[PDB]
Amino acid sequence: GSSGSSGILIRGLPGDVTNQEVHDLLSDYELKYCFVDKYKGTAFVTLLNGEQAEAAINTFHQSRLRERELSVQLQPTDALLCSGPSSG
Repeated sequence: GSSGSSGILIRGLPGDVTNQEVHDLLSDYELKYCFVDKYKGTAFVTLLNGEQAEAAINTFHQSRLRERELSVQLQPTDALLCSGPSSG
């Protein structure tokens, strides 16, 4: 199969970041799950397939909002921080 995932991660959100903001941003694809966490300042969204996720991340990535740099990347492996070798 492909090497990726649908889940996404957005870092660096505005003080007025609301669910409506994320919904409108991805109002072109199928939003199976919508999550917005102002506390930390990030937003997690789960799309249907990986194609829609890549397109959203590609555009959302290296993007800017209100004179600010936005960081976006594919969701981690169960949001589990681990330290170790990759391979070999």
